[PDB]
Amino acid sequence: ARWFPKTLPCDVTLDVSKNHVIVDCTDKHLTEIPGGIPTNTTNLTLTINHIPDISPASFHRLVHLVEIDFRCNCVPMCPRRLQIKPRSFSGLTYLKSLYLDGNQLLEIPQGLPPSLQLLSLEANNIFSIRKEQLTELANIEILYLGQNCYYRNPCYVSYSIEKDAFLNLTKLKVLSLKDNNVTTVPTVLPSTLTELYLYNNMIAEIQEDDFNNLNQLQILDLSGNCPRCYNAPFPCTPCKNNSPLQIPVNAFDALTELKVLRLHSNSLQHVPPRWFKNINNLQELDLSQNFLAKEIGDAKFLHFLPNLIQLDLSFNFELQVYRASMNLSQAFSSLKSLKILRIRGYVFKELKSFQLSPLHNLQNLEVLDLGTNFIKIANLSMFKQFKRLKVIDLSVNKISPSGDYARSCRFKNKEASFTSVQESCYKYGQTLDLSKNSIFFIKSSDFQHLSFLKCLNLSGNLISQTLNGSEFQPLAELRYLDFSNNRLDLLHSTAFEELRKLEVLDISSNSHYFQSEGITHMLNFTKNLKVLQKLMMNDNDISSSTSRTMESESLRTLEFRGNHLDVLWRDGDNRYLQLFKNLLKLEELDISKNSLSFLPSGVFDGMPPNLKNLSLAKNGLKSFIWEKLRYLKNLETLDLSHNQLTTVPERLSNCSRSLKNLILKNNQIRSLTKYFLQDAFQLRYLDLSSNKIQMIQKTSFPENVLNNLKMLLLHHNRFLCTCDAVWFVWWVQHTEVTIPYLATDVTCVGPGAHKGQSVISLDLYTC
Amino acid sequence: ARWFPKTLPCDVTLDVSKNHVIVDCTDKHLTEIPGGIPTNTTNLTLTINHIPDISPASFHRLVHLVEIDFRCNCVPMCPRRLQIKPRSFSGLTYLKSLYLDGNQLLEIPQGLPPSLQLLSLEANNIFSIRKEQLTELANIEILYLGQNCYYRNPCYVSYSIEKDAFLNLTKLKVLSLKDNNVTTVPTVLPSTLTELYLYNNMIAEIQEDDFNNLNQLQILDLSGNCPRCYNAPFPCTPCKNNSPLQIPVNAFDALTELKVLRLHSNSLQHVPPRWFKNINNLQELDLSQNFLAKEIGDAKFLHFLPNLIQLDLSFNFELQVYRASMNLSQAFSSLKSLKILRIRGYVFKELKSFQLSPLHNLQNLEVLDLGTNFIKIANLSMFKQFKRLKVIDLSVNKISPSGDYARSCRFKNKEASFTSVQESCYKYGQTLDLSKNSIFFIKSSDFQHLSFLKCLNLSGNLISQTLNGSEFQPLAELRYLDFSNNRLDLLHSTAFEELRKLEVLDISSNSHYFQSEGITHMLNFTKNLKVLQKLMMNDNDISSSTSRTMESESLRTLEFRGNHLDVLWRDGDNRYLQLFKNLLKLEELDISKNSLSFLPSGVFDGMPPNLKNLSLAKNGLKSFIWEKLRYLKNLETLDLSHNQLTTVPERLSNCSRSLKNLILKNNQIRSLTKYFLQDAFQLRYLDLSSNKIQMIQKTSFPENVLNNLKMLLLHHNRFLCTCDAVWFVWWVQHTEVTIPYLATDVTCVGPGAHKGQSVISLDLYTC
Ligand SMILES: *[C@@H]1O[C@H](CO)[C@@H](O[C@@H]2O[C@H](CO)[C@@H](O[C@@H]3O[C@H](CO[C@H]4O[C@H](CO)[C@@H](O)[C@H](O)[C@@H]4O)[C@@H](O)[C@H](O)[C@@H]3O)[C@H](O)[C@H]2NC(C)=O)[C@H](O)[C@H]1NC(C)=O
Ligand SMILES: *[C@@H]1O[C@H](CO)[C@@H](O[C@@H]2O[C@H](CO)[C@@H](O[C@@H]3O[C@H](CO[C@H]4O[C@H](CO)[C@@H](O)[C@H](O)[C@@H]4O)[C@@H](O)[C@H](O)[C@@H]3O)[C@H](O)[C@H]2NC(C)=O)[C@H](O)[C@H]1NC(C)=O
Ligand SMILES: *[C@@H]1O[C@H](CO)[C@@H](O[C@@H]2O[C@H](CO)[C@@H](O[C@@H]3O[C@H](CO)[C@@H](O)[C@H](O)[C@@H]3O)[C@H](O)[C@H]2NC(C)=O)[C@H](O)[C@H]1NC(C)=O
Ligand SMILES: *[C@@H]1O[C@H](CO)[C@@H](O[C@@H]2O[C@H](CO)[C@@H](O[C@@H]3O[C@H](CO)[C@@H](O)[C@H](O)[C@@H]3O)[C@H](O)[C@H]2NC(C)=O)[C@H](O)[C@H]1NC(C)=O
Ligand SMILES: *[C@@H]1O[C@H](CO)[C@@H](O[C@@H]2O[C@H](CO)[C@@H](O[C@@H]3O[C@H](CO)[C@@H](O)[C@H](O)[C@@H]3O)[C@H](O)[C@H]2NC(C)=O)[C@H](O)[C@H]1NC(C)=O
Ligand SMILES: *[C@@H]1O[C@H](CO)[C@@H](O[C@@H]2O[C@H](CO)[C@@H](O[C@@H]3O[C@H](CO)[C@@H](O)[C@H](O)[C@@H]3O)[C@H](O)[C@H]2NC(C)=O)[C@H](O)[C@H]1NC(C)=O
Ligand SMILES: *[C@@H]1O[C@H](CO)[C@@H](O[C@@H]2O[C@H](CO)[C@@H](O)[C@H](O)[C@H]2NC(C)=O)[C@H](O)[C@H]1NC(C)=O
Ligand SMILES: *[C@@H]1O[C@H](CO)[C@@H](O[C@@H]2O[C@H](CO)[C@@H](O)[C@H](O)[C@H]2NC(C)=O)[C@H](O)[C@H]1NC(C)=O
Ligand SMILES: *[C@@H]1O[C@H](CO)[C@@H](O[C@@H]2O[C@H](CO)[C@@H](O)[C@H](O)[C@H]2NC(C)=O)[C@H](O)[C@H]1NC(C)=O
Ligand SMILES: *[C@@H]1O[C@H](CO)[C@@H](O[C@@H]2O[C@H](CO)[C@@H](O)[C@H](O)[C@H]2NC(C)=O)[C@H](O)[C@H]1NC(C)=O
Ligand SMILES: *[C@@H]1O[C@H](CO)[C@@H](O[C@@H]2O[C@H](CO)[C@@H](O)[C@H](O)[C@H]2NC(C)=O)[C@H](O)[C@H]1NC(C)=O
Ligand SMILES: *[C@@H]1O[C@H](CO)[C@@H](O[C@@H]2O[C@H](CO)[C@@H](O)[C@H](O)[C@H]2NC(C)=O)[C@H](O)[C@H]1NC(C)=O
Ligand SMILES: *[C@@H]1O[C@H](CO)[C@@H](O[C@@H]2O[C@H](CO)[C@@H](O)[C@H](O)[C@H]2NC(C)=O)[C@H](O)[C@H]1NC(C)=O
Ligand SMILES: *[C@@H]1O[C@H](CO)[C@@H](O)[C@H](O)[C@H]1NC(C)=O
Ligand SMILES: *[C@@H]1O[C@H](CO)[C@@H](O)[C@H](O)[C@H]1NC(C)=O
Ligand SMILES: *[C@@H]1O[C@H](CO)[C@@H](O)[C@H](O)[C@H]1NC(C)=O
Ligand SMILES: *[C@@H]1O[C@H](CO)[C@@H](O)[C@H](O)[C@H]1NC(C)=O
Repeated sequence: ARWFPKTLPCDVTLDVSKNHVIVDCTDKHLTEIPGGIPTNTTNLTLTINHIPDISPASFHRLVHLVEIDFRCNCVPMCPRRLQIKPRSFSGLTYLKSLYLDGNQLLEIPQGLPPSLQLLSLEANNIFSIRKEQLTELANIEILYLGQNCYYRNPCYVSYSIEKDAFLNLTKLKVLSLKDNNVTTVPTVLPSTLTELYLYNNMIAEIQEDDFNNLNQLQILDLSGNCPRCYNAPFPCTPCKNNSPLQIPVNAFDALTELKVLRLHSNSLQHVPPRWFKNINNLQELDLSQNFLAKEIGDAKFLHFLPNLIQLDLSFNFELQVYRASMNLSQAFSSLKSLKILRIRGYVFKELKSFQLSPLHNLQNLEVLDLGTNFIKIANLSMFKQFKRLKVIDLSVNKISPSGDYARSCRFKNKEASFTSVQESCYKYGQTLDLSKNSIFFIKSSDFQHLSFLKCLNLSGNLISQTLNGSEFQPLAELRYLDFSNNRLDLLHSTAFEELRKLEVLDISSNSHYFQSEGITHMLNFTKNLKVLQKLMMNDNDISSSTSRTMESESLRTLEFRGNHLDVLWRDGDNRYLQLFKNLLKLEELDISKNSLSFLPSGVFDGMPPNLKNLSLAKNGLKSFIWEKLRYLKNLETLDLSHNQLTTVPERLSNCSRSLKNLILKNNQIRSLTKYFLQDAFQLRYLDLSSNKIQMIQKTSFPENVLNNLKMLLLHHNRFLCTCDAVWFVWWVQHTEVTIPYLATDVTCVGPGAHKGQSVISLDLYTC
Repeated sequence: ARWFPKTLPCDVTLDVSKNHVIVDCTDKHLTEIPGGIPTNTTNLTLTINHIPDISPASFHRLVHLVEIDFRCNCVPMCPRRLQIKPRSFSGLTYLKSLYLDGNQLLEIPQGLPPSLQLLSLEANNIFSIRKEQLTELANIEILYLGQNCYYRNPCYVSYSIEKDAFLNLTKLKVLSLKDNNVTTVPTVLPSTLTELYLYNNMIAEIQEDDFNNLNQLQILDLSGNCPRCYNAPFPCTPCKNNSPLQIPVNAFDALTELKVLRLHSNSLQHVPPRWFKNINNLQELDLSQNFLAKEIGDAKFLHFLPNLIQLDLSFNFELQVYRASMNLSQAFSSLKSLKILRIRGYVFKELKSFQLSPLHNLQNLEVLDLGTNFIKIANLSMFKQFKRLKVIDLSVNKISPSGDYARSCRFKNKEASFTSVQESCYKYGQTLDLSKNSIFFIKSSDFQHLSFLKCLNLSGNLISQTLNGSEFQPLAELRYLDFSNNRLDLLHSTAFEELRKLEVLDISSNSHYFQSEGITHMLNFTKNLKVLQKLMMNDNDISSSTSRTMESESLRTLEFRGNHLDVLWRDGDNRYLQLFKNLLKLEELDISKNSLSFLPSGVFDGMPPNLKNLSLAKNGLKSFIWEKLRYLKNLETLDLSHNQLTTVPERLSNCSRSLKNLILKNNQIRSLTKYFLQDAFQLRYLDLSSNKIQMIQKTSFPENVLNNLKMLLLHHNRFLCTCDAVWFVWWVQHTEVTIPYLATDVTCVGPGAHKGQSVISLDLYTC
């Protein structure tokens, strides 16, 4: 509630349906908590700042607070550790969540309210755990005590937990003890635990009664214990004699609701089937970064996982061993519900069709990861049986053509699963990611029996070929093709002619052949592509073009950034003025970073009629004309950021009748016209931040136009706060226009003592 | 003769034994020829400048000139073409050589003296050749008329040569017609020709009487005629139907003294043995960039080349064809005198031992080039039979470990053979250049049967390994090892321990594992290397080191540039002060680009006692102490160029008693001490160029010290030419100290009209 604030430099978000008020003071360099904080707020954000300590009077009048964040308030360049006065949190009866990460605390704070449900104490100096200060946390549910003693934040003392310290926490559900130098599992954990995170510790042995009472556990993590330290870019200590993490056969017996089990980087050598005897509902299993190269050939334990969804076996290669072929056990056919399989780091020479026979009967298999394996010989025709597969990974391996602040400072989710990189080519269907491979020329015979491929990635292969319309012949149903970081010779206009169903084409980073001058550059090759929608050819350094115009009856998006359009539009050269005129359906243009010092008169007349998104960022426009914008009758998102413009148009209404997203970020504008926004009711977005503007007059910024503006930025510039802008001073602190960084970035240059003064916090009584 | 010049801005070199005086005015921006040119000079250099034309009075008083250079005086940003007045060269009776390249001349200049022997007319607009203006050149010997009409300098007209134009040039020996758009060989060439250069032309057919009278010819070039235009980064026009260069069988019949024959890039398909029937003394043969992939398997023509020395067969791959193996004909055994063989661009999958059987009996074979072939499988043990070989090339191909201005503006030599890149590893003996390969880990078994290798290059392989002293076991006689552009983990001090005879070790560009902090960095691994002489570990970004000191009893050169020595020598950290103290035999140090803002007191005490070459360039030394140089009793080549120093030492004699090569290039020094060079008789080299110095006093630059100075640089700085430096003005134009760029780079800032005035050309009479 309270809606209208007074001088708070933090953003305020209101949710009437959820009855939640959010105050975000992230990255504000506040030495102390500002005054005037509303009593109706619920979430308080107090991240990285210069707060010396916490006083009980800080939250004296705040009783509706349910979330307090204090993450990374002092990262070890920082003063002494934060001190918490006694009874500093007892007044918050409605508190439910509290974050105290990165505060260099020595002991667990006391006096916490009994209504607390979440507590985070990561990146602290708490290496001792006793029941006395845990008695007050009898109603807690989620506890985060990780990252207290490890290589980044050392304490030189092993973690000490007294007996039955967590036993009385009946409401505990999630416990995290990662990177805490823990040696022994803290028995006895409460029976209501669901997620246990003991990874990245120094645990060497597991007792048979360690998880005897945990029956509702769902997520168990035991990574980093006795890890594989070979070629490790971080300080890790192998266990002795290379010994593996000793886990008894009858260890996971009481676990019946377990769903996620992570054993990554444990130096394991054998996986007994007795482990998975009781856990029948296991879904995700991680066994990466181990020494299970021989176990994969046997994989006897896979017979007890009928409901497995994810299986990770990455980076299990043997030292000084180069396998001739991948040895997949026949027990892999028992994974009926398997969906994702990763066999990276299993470096081997040749991949054959019969080696993937166990995976032929997996109906639910979607993702098959095989990258980073240095596969030399691989017949691509063997993938014709994997039509149901969604993503096939053929990454940095060497397949060739066939011959004849800290972590806790952000990410409030804390313990979260590894989110897979969702590439733009996955949504189009079947994907064959052949990027960064040893393919140097394309043959139509290699891609045979692959008519079902809806996507193909060939970035980084460094292919030097002159396509003429016969290489991608079998790829009849291909819709997305990536050809970035290659050497494409556009000597013929029939390139990509046989790709009848192609929609998105990427030929970026092909600067090699485009940099040469005098050779033919057929830029009209898009005419044959009937259903092409997006074309990305940026960072190509295109300086000359044999074709006068580019023709495409369906192209909608064209990226032409990082090229040389100044030479194409050189003074006295009108050949390439109407280069984009024939693109009838084009709606978005990205001609940026083209070293365009000036725009010759006539380019706007040659622009496509349906242009809607024009960008000219980082171009260095010394003088950009404005009267020529009348030709574009559909422009709505003109962008001129990071340019060297110096004059705004006399009347924006006379220039464009549909512009609504004007952007002039990081420009050099000292003053605006006296009728800059006169009768321009169609505008909704305006940006003038990072400029050299001095003052704004009333006649240039009418309130009628400003009422409908969704966003307006005037921060990080050189405004002068004298008695000549009393109207601006009154309006900036009395309007509802969303102006971000109104009290943190925009300051006053002068005069004199007014250096660094907040404009919204200005009151010139003598004016 | 004449020894002492007056105001010439060109360097003068005297050779009394050869009676030759050399005047070099290269890159001087002289609008007109300067006055006071000596009449005794012999070689005149008048390269790229702003000379409008040539007048007969330019060489009126010069009669001893024997060489005039006018290369690239107007490169097409340039005014109208250079005009030569009639009878502008008839007064030079002793002229023998004349260069007129890059002058945009339309016709051959007339009035040349009959004593001329060399004439260069490259990069001109002369596309017509007639006997009338060639009559005056009856005594010429070397003619250069190439680069007159091609893609860089087009003329849109085919070259026209009248019948028997060169017939009467009886003294002609070398003729060049490269890149001249020539269609037909200009019959009839004189019988005294020795070198003919008709390459890079549009010749489509060769007549049987084309070389009927050439019996003394030695070098013949026919490249570029009907070239292989596939993947060509330059504008080339394939001949029709791909047709090859039609050469009759009885074409090279009259040639008996021919030694070099170049047929590179001719689209040849078959090489009949009839061509080499008469030429028995052929030494170098070039057949690269052709379609002779099938001919290599036959190679029937190789039986007629018993004295062949060089054979080039690079880039003869077939389009859309990936050969399974290299097919070398058995006729290669007939090349008894073969020394260099290049089989690049013959892309094939696997290389076997039996495929190199024809080369097993070549006793004189030294270089075997096989790079850029994409070889996948290659057993390195098959090279044990090639012990007599000097260089073995295993370049960018994908071998993996075994499994289980213009051109004429410079280069006065003009037509010169392609000089092979002499790498630093060739002088040490047998070389196995395995750079840029697909090797990702090193095994001792792979390098078996290779004990004869004296050099090994492994740069760019990107190997991530933690060597412990067992990988390079069979390489007992290795003396040079290159490990640049890799990922070396120095977790053990026993690395490279088994390389008992290693002398030079290069571990540069290994920044990956050295950038990480907290892991062990054993920098004392050089202790085991008993005979190590040079160690290059630059560009490694070394910021921490587990070892306190580096020990080596034989190391002499150490390159430590592009690292992080500021953190190692951080204030309050004296652990790594004596890092190089134990290097007793060290004599050269290259600690540069280390971001050293300042040198902590004590590093000079920890320097090796035998240090002789210290470099601190591009370090940013804000304040470099000088009194500590007394510790180094053997310093002679101190370098502080490209630094941010601001004060010179009070007395250089008190600082160092042996410094003789002080360098302070690109520094920021405004003034020198009044006793900078007092009693410093041991100095021989001094550099203060590119500084902000204002004036030099007499008491700081005594003539006694300046007499023995070999070189002294004071150019490109901010000297002030007022009446306060009359002694400097008198001395700079009255001393014999070698000061380069005395009249071209060093100018006067002021005062007023004295902007840009030459210091050596100053005469203040009013002073
Ligand atoms: C202001 O503070 C409030 C508390 O003081 C915040 O309310 C919290 O909002 C989160 C959601 O953002 C709730 O989390 C719930 O989690 C359960 C369990 O899901 C678990 O598993 C999923 C994966 O399947 C995982 O993503 C979750 O993080 C959990 O680990 C869900 O079923 C719920 O739908 C919900 O996501 C908290 O319970 C809730 N706290 C309280 C006390 O209600 C609020 O988000 C804050 N607002 C801002 C803007 O920061
Ligand atoms: C000043 O001008 C003088 C002429 O006006 C220059 O004298 C010339 O010097 C060059 C050497 O630099 C002489 O070239 C001779 O070439 C023959 C033939 O060798 C040929 O083959 C070799 C490869 O084996 C090749 O490198 C050569 O270039 C030749 O193609 C050699 O046998 C000789 O030793 C010598 O190298 C000229 O003959 C000579 N000209 C005259 C008229 O004597 C002088 O070099 C100029 N000085 C400067 C500093 O520019
Ligand atoms: C995680 O906990 C273990 C507990 O053992 C820590 O190991 C201990 O580390 C300290 C600090 O390096 C060692 O103290 C050392 O003692 C030697 C004398 O023996 C002294 O010369 C050193 O200067 C140092 O004070 C201690 O010995 C060692 N414990 C054992 C059993 O070896 C480890 O450091 C902790 N990890 C982190 C990141 O804090
Ligand atoms: C085809 O495969 C290539 C290589 O596998 C993909 O290129 C890679 O794409 C990812 C995601 O866009 C890039 O990651 C990003 O890197 C930047 C730094 O450049 C970082 O700031 C981002 O946060 C993100 O991590 C990755 O750099 C890029 N690799 C290269 C060499 O460009 C490409 O996206 C694939 N194409 C399709 C259509 O899937
Ligand atoms: C090397 O010599 C050949 C000699 O044939 C040159 O080919 C000629 O090039 C000119 C200029 O491009 C061509 O003239 C053209 O004529 C057409 C009408 O046919 C006109 O529309 C063009 O605007 C142009 O004026 C000429 O036809 C052509 N000769 C032949 C037989 O095709 C070639 O240009 C020369 N190369 C260089 C680098 O100068
Ligand atoms: C081992 O093999 C590698 C690669 O074959 C050699 O590196 C290459 O060395 C050459 C000659 O020093 C470099 O050429 C130079 O390039 C610079 C530009 O970087 C240019 O300014 C010079 O004029 C010259 O052309 C080449 O760049 C370099 N390649 C790489 C990737 O670094 C290496 O020298 C070999 N080592 C030994 C001991 O022979
Ligand atoms: C694939 O892995 C399996 C399991 O490790 C291998 O089968 C074992 O092979 C060894 C060596 O011959 C025998 O001693 C074992 O008795 C075999 N066990 C079983 C269950 O068969 C198999 O040889 C591997 N195949 C390849 C090609 O490496
Ligand atoms: C990759 O596998 C496919 C199919 O298994 C091979 O295609 C065969 O090609 C030959 C010659 O073109 C035909 O005679 C066969 O009938 C094809 N097989 C089938 C099942 O139709 C292809 O040759 C393999 N690639 C390589 C390099 O061996
Ligand atoms: C596209 O390029 C391919 C590759 O050169 C052409 O295929 C060749 O065509 C020629 C002329 O008909 C034949 O002599 C070759 O035998 C063909 N090679 C192969 C491997 O088939 C193809 O004709 C070109 N297509 C177009 C339309 O230019
Ligand atoms: C793309 O434009 C080029 C010209 O820039 C077109 O090439 C011309 O094609 C016609 C028709 O065969 C020829 O008569 C001309 O001689 C060609 N000119 C050049 C310079 O090659 C090409 O056809 C166009 N392609 C498309 C698909 O429109
Ligand atoms: C290596 O090259 C030789 C010469 O081209 C090949 O020998 C020819 O092979 C063809 C095809 O079998 C025959 O028609 C010719 O009669 C052969 N000529 C001679 C002189 O033998 C040979 O087959 C090639 N070998 C390989 C492995 O490619
Ligand atoms: C590369 O060639 C060498 C020699 O030709 C092979 O060395 C053989 O190795 C086996 C097993 O170690 C021995 O039984 C043989 O006696 C060796 N040959 C000789 C001549 O001594 C080596 O195996 C080959 N590499 C590969 C990958 O096959
Ligand atoms: C290089 O220096 C390291 C120390 O920085 C040496 O390692 C020590 O070796 C001794 C002898 O075995 C051990 O007692 C120490 O515990 C080691 N210290 C560490 C930190 O590992 C190493 O031996 C030196 N190597 C050489 C060749 O002198
Ligand atoms: C124009 O591009 C911007 C880029 O952020 C996008 O937000 C906007 O929706 C686009 N407008 C149209 C009409 O596509
Ligand atoms: C500017 O706008 C006014 C008012 O609509 C109009 O009268 C005038 O013609 C316009 N001028 C230009 C150059 O568009
Ligand atoms: C010191 O290094 C320079 C680098 O050019 C070299 O010229 C000089 O000979 C070296 N001096 C000694 C004594 O090696
Ligand atoms: C400087 O040199 C003079 C003369 O040799 C000597 O007397 C004096 O002690 C020296 N001072 C220093 C600091 O070296």
